[PDB]
Amino acid sequence: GDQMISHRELWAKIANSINDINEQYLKVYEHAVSSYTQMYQDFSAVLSSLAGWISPGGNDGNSVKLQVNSLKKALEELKEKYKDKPLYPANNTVSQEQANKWLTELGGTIGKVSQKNGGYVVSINMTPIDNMLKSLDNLGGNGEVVLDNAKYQAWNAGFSAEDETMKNNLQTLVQKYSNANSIFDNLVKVLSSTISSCTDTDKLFLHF
Repeated sequence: GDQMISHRELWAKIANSINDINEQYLKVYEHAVSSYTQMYQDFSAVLSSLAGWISPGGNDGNSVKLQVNSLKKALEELKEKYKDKPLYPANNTVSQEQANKWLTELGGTIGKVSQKNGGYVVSINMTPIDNMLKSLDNLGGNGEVVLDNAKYQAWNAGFSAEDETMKNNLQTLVQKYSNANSIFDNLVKVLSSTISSCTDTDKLFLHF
């Protein structure tokens, strides 16, 4: 907030401030947001398929026929595709201590701390998908099961629940990203006044 250093150092620190945010805030969140988005976008593709996976067989209530295997197969391909996909860092490693930090800063439910090797990373939490598969596994024989209305709805409730858990974390990401912009903005705002005070402060010193 003053060091009575050249305007050269001030304009330099300012420029540096933009680089910091861009890499630690924007990029950091543009990845987590993109990563999660891509995944949920793959899950939404499953939902579209889910519609053609349900049919009647009452007779009738209407008892619902569900292609358990078909849904299980799709669901286990999604978790696979994003099983180890990381949210942070985008393309590097970190200390399990700093990895646990980031996770506790954007919630904790959204991602899961893990180690690849060379360090640690905060990967996507595949719990929602797991609970989904556990629910389907509990359904019964494969790869086609028929459940009365009460049973179907009860299941759909659980299923739908999981969906929203991801739908939520998805929106949250957008938050943690906008927050990064805030902190970065707060930075440049005071950094600027700093440079100027140095300038006016500097001028008095120059003036002295």
